[PDB]
Order: sequence, then structure tokens, then C-alpha cells
Amino acid sequence: TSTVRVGFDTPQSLSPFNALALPDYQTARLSYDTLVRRDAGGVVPGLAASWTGDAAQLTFTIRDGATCSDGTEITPTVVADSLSAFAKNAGPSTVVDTFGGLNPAITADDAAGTVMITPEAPWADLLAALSVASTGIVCPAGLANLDGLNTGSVEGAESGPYVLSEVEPGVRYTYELRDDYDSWPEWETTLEGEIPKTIEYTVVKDPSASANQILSGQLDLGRIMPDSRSRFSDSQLVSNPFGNFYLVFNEREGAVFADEKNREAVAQVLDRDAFDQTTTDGTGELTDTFGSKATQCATAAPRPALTALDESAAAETLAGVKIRLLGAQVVGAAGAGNTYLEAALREAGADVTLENVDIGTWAGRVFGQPESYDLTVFPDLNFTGTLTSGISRFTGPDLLQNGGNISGAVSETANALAQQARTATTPEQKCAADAEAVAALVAEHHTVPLLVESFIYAKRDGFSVTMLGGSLDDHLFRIT
Ligand SMILES: NNC(=O)c1ccc(O)cc1
Repeated sequence: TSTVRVGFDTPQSLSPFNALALPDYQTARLSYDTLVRRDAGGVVPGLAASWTGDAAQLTFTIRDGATCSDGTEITPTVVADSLSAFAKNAGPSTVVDTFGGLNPAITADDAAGTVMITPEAPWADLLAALSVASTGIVCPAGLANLDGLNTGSVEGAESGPYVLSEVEPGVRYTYELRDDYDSWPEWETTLEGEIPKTIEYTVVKDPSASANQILSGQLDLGRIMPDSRSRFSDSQLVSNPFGNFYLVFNEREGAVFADEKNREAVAQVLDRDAFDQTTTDGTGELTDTFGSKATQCATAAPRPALTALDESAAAETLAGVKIRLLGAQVVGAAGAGNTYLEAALREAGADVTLENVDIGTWAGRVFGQPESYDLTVFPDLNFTGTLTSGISRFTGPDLLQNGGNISGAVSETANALAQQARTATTPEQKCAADAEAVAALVAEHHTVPLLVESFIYAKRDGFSVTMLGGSLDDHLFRIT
């Protein structure tokens, strides 16, 4: 057999530029190629053979024999056109995350074979950001039709190994391997087995449905909730550390969590052990910061001072307070963590409405309609492997003003600390700024850092799956 059938969530977009949720990145990974790719000890050559520079400026030398699905030579102008189109068309949040601002300098040179990126101020995260599927290269046929990229394949747009051949919206996305592609990344790791010719990315509505369809052979790979583990042999399971979870409040003037006393009361109600039990059942790990111990600066001083549980004080504060609680269904099986949080808030006398929605709908709400909810457990994908990703959700200009500040938080201290992380002379001054920024954001009740989850793949005999270098959107499927 040459086909793999993979369980996944419904995409909200098949355009790299509009990618916000994991399924969007999963599809973008098959159809488009990024300049660099994740492997152990950092980043590996992909569509760029090598690069030079630092936080203030990077120069990528593009690789030879790189082709689009029509035949266009992938040249410096093709890449710079793609990366410019990304900078202009992607969500403000993911652009400032990639470039430290909305107006990077991007300039090709077909003679030199170079693509030069000059962020409007130094941005360390730029290199790691260009490993992320959403920065995958869109060939000229794709730039001609951006509305087309959203719903599936526009002939010749693909820089990547697969073309989406059949689409059944919200059901199945059938990918076929292109015969004219040997532009694989320069992996240091050796993978056992063969690149699948077909990938059937198959929407599962539910974790129970995921498990059943591995067990009955309707699926070859698929995500399992921790409760389903015992249905499988240890050999059928591949567990990786994945999303890092933390609270995000709507802190805008007139909203209930504009008032810090209300945010503190939520912190006083959220038992982090109980939240971990409901969400991961002990397959995950608690974290006081925006990442795991593998995250750059995540062990540097200072550690945040978390608000202690105080259910009595919280009951006085939240009596009849109206809370629009938005929940992603990845936060525990069918959003069980969001259910726990609603119940802890209701127990404190709050008038809580929970909307538990699929990851695609959740992402559209958080990034498109920020004023439409009060509180969410944010399941972050820390692509860049730094604390910067998380700090950006709470600092700088509001998302409403084309910034990355999802919450609309105004922390003077954290804003200034985000600025000194950028001016930092050394890695150590950078970690001290990042660490102090997280401590400040926790001390002022802008967030509660919760946990790092485990992504558990359950698989059938003859199928492997690998995640290299702590990567999140680069699931390496193989037939064995
Ligand atoms: N935006 N966040 C996501 O798309 C996401 C999806 C699944 C996770 O297990 C974690 C994060």
C-alpha cells in the first residue's frame, strides 16, 4: 500500500496566508515548502540551502532544482513575492510574530541566488518563524488567486511535495505525491520507511470517533484522547509534547476583565492540578511560563509568582458577573478543560456562558472577533521555541489596530520589557527580559500559565509518524 489515512480537525483555511489553527498548518505543510525545517538542535535547510545573519537581518540562499507544480523555477523573486504576499495578506498577529512588525524589507537577487529579509527592528524569532507551514512558498499561480487558495488547489501554486486532488469540504482532503519533486529538506535525522504517495486527511468530529476508526481500520493514524490509551498496545502510540496552554482575557475598556480584580478572581478559582487532571489526565506537564523546559529562557530567573487558590474571595468578587467563556475542543477531550473552568466560575456565583467549538471556529473567533468573548483557555503552538510568542499575545498594539495583542491588555511593565528583549546585547539579557515580562503578565493577572499537553497519535501496523526537533505542524508520516 502507498496510501495513509490521517485523522485531523476541520481546516478553517487551506491558504497558508489565512492559517490560524493546526489543521490549516497540516494541509499547508503538504502543499507548500518553507525556507527552513525543524530538526534536533534547531533548524535544517529546506527550500533555502543556507543562510547568514542574525536578529537584525537574514539572507537566504535559495536551492537549485526547486520547481512549482506547473514548472516555474523557484527563484529569489518567487520566494520574496510569496513572503511579501504573506506579510501583506496574513493576519496581523502571525505577521508581527514572523517579522516583529508589519513592514519587513524583502528583496530578491536572481544573480546572487539570495533572498534578503530586514525586519524594521531586530527580531530573533524570524529564522524559526520561517520553518512554520504558513510561511510555505506560494508560486505565481497562487498569488493570482488568493480567494482560491482558501478552499483548495489553484493549479501550479504548490511549491511542496503534494497537490490536493480531491476535496470533500469538512470531510476528506486527498493529497497526491507529485512525480517532479525531489526538493526534500536536508534532514540530519534518518527516517525509516517510504514517503506516502496519497495522504487522505480525514475529518474526525470527535476523539471517541478517532479511536474507533483506528480500531476498525477506517483510519491508519489519528489523534487519541488520554482516556482511549488503554484500548491500544504501547507500540500503536506516539506521544509528543505539543501545545502550551494559558488564559487569555478580553481586557478592553467596558469588558468585565478590564478590571484586574475580576481577572485575579478567575486565577483564585482555577485549580491547576484539577485543570491538568480533566485536560491531560497526567499525560501533560504543568508550566508557569509560555512553554516547556525545552523552550528558550523558560528556566531563567525569575519564576512567576502564581495567585493561590481562594474560592471564598472569588465568590464575593464574581457574584453575578457575566462571562462569555470561549473554549477550543482541543483543551481536553471535546473541550473538557473548558467545562472544568466554566464549573469553577459557576461555583463562584458567576453568570457563565460556555461556547465549546472546534479549533477552526475557535481560531476565527479569537483572531477575527476579539470583542466576541471575555475569557478563553488559549492552546498556543510555540513554533519559534521562545517565550516571545506568548508575550506578544499581551503586549504592543491591539489586534484591532493590526497588532498582535489578542487580549487588548495594557501592561506598562510588560510593554517595556518586550522592548528591552529586542534591544538585548546578549542571550542572557534577552532571557531576563522575557522571564521578567512573563512574571509581570502573571503578577498583573493578564494570564495564568497552565500546562504543556501531549499530542497522542494512535496508529495501525505498517504506519509510522515522527515529530522532529519539538516541531508542531510537521507530522512525518511513513509506510513501513
Ligand atoms: N491554535 N492552536 C491550535 O490550532 C492548536 C490545535 C491543537 C492543539 O493541540 C493545540 C493548538
